[PDB]
Amino acid sequence: GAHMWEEFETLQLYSRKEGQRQENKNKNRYKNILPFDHTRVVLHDGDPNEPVSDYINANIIMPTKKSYIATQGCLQNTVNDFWRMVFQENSRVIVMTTKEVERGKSKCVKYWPDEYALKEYGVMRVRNVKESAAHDYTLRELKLSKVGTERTVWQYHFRTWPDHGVPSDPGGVLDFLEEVHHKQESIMDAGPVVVHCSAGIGRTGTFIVIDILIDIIREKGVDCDIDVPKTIQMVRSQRSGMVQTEAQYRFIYMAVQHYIETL
Repeated sequence: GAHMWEEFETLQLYSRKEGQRQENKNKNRYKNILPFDHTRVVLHDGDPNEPVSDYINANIIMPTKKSYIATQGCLQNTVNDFWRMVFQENSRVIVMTTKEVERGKSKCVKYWPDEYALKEYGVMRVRNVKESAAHDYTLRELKLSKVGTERTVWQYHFRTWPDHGVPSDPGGVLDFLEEVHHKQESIMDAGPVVVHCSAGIGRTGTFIVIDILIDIIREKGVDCDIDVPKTIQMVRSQRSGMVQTEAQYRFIYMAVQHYIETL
């Protein structure tokens, strides 16, 4: 049941106070794309010299088992906070859906070391022990520990998303999601899968909604009830505006239809 019955325009509020505070202004990539308070990731154990050390522009997405953190690409001044998030939440898989720079605009500040290098990002130590190139993505095997605890964090960095619109077919996204799914399931009690793009809502929302629907089909089979608008509204209750364009909406149905056809 991956048929489109409703048009995107039918898809059409909760507090965002923390994101709005003056102390947090420079932690947002876009002035008006902010995390809801009720699902934001709250960062603990911050530097006690910092009056505000609990904020990152990120939300937990729980499909309503696997959960996600939807976030923006790092800014130079949020790279440390991003690694505090990944550590604290026990995340073991990161899905990066952008290049660092697209059409000459930054979309994410490099927050991982080169292959066979290590860097410390604030209190977090990150070692890149191996990269693997695939046609549609690079996988980086990262080892994360707290400088004062090591665990492997696998970063799947999608390569092939066009700088304009969406991929004209979903094969690359589905191969990538399938590897993500198996890696997450390979790691006992891994935490939420981190997904990001520039703002953390368009590409990030498209990937998370496709993964959620594909996971339903895993549990329930190809004839299960699917409701894409309801699933989008459900994720939108947890971070504002997820799935931004009509092309991304049509791409979601195309991807789930192709997934069904592999079964």
